[PDB]
Amino acid sequence: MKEIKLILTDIDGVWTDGGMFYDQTGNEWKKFNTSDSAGIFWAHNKGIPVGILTGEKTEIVRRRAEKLKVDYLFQGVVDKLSAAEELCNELGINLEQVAYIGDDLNDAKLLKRVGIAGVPASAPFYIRRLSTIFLEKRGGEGVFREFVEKVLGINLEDFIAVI
Amino acid sequence: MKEIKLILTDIDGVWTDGGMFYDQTGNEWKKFNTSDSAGIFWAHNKGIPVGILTGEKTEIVRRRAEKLKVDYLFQGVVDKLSAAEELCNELGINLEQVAYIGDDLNDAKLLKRVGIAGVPASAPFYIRRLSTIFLEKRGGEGVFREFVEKVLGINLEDFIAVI
Amino acid sequence: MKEIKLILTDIDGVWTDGGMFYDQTGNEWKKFNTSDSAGIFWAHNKGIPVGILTGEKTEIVRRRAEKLKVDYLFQGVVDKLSAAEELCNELGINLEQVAYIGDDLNDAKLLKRVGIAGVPASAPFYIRRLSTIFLEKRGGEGVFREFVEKVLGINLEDFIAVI
Amino acid sequence: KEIKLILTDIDGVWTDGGMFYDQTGNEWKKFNTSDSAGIFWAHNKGIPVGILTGEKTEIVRRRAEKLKVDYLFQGVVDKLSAAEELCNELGINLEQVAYIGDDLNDAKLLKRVGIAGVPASAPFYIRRLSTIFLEKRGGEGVFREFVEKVLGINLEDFIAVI
Ligand SMILES: O=C(O)[C@]1(O)C[C@H](O)[C@@H](O)[C@H]([C@H](O)[C@H](O)CO)O1
Ligand SMILES: O=C(O)[C@]1(O)C[C@H](O)[C@@H](O)[C@H]([C@H](O)[C@H](O)CO)O1
Ligand SMILES: [Mg+2]
Ligand SMILES: [Mg+2]
Ligand SMILES: [Mg+2]
Ligand SMILES: [Mg+2]
Repeated sequence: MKEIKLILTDIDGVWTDGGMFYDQTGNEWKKFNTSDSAGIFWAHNKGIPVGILTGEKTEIVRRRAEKLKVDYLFQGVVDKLSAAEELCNELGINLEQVAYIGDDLNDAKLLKRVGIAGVPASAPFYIRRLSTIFLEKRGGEGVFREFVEKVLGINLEDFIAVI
Repeated sequence: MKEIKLILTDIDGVWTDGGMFYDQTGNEWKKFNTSDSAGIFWAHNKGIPVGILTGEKTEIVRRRAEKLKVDYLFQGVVDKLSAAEELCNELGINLEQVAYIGDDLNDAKLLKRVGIAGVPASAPFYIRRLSTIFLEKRGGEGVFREFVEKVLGINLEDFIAVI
Repeated sequence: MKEIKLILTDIDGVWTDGGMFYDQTGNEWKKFNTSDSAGIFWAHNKGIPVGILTGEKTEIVRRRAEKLKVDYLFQGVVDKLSAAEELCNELGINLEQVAYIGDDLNDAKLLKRVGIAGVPASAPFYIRRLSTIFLEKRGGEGVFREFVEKVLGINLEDFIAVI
Repeated sequence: KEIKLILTDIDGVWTDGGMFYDQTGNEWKKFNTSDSAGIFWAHNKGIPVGILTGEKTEIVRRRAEKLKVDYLFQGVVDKLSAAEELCNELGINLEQVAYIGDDLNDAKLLKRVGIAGVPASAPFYIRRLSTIFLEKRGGEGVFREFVEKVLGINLEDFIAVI
């Protein structure tokens, strides 16, 4: 598995199943999966930062990012590739050393430029085929955790060590 | 695929899995799927208006339609066939030039009259046999996206063009 | 199918997948499936009343029974067999003309005494084996509708006649 | 195997790991009524049930109360420690505890109890620690599955309680 210095992740359709709950009062919900917090745990255990790119902008994601101690949160992003290219510049790494997981049209250009691209099994076929690794899980099922554990080559030895 | 000039759609059981969330206070929820927003994207990409016809009337659907910039919204509809005729009559459009997706008893008369009828895989057998194209997805799983993409013949080159 | 004069149904695990959403403030949610309203439609189309029996007692179910025009709503029920018995006395019918659907321990006694017992596929095996008809669907998937349509022999003819 | 105490994780056991956030700082969990049958059988056989969770919410406190769970420990940092405390207090060994958990912070405890349960949904390196097979995933009534297996609940038990 190639060398990774940064893990970037989309939210809707990755950390969730794409679900957007609306009530009558203008409030909104997302459903996260606690399993994906272990994706953060593994990244941080390995000294690798995690950044969230999303084109939505919600208090929902702000609070979830905070809860998970995510290193970067970029909301209302319209150009995901530009966002990553710039974060890479500030870190002095290149796209070949980023792992990005996304599921939709707005992710495609970034998925095509990164060192390892991941797309959940639930995503449209034309995005899915941009994946450079196989992911079994659908969004909301812990696919971000699956992506991280693959990208970082997390194995049983690592598991024994942390416990 | 025949020429389509208007895409119409039901909400519950199509944009959702039929889920209706009630609380203790009289509030109400629906769970939408961000994937279906690509249905609108593609429609608008090909210059095709989208309309929602629903028998329910909620602030939920009003706000959702607004967020997705849906072109026509009709709520509290008792006669979906009449509502589609009236909209179509305004636009100069024939029911044969309409693609409509619905999932239950109240959608049947319209489904039998449109140029392309779609029904999610989750729908009662009586309704699903009215579908004139095959849809794999269930309500809430992005079946509206699926419907639009097939109706408009969205292919890999369309995908390559928009990114 | 035998002659049925009353359809009775549990809520949790039948009309829902057994899910109970709790927030931080003491509020509560259930998720109903709009599909199950067709169960009430078909029952009423055949001149058969529907009654809810549940051990829970919530505003949630109160609203749902109202929205669906359910004929009878009994909540906080500690003994479902008795509750069904007095309602049967009150209506001048007996248990053999009742169709009941339930999914758990508190339903067991009533299920053994009704003319047609239904249990969702999702239920424990010891309850499931009391079903007197096969139900394919799980609670929350529209299994109440499946039950009513099977109990009343709803066929394509019936569908064609009501659209 | 002879059991004196059933302990259980929450998220990913009593739920599918789902955490709902709204825009206002509120939070939800989805429980399954099926799992209350877990408490029912436990109490029926005179076995107490305790909840160990690393989270801390009103959500769980209210669910535990509603289900009349015997023990509740939230914001737990070290689940092994929490369980030993309870075992010492009860005058029992971990060998007489059946525990079900689903993730890293359950591993230590899972490897020490007499019967360890892990939902089908759990990551594989946790799942392999299970000492009995559980078919069900978190949130599908897997706590009930566990109790029923651990206590050997059979049809005769069902006939008796009905
Ligand atoms: O389940 C509901 O809340 C209900 O209002 C009940 C009503 O009996 C039924 O006709 C409608 C219809 O299924 C929806 O309006 C379609 O959107 O649904
Ligand atoms: O999960 C619940 O909150 C609970 O109240 C717990 C209770 O111990 C159980 O017996 C009931 C019963 O399963 C429901 O009432 C079914 O409607 O459910
Ligand atoms: Mg996305
Ligand atoms: Mg519908
Ligand atoms: Mg029930
Ligand atoms: Mg857990």
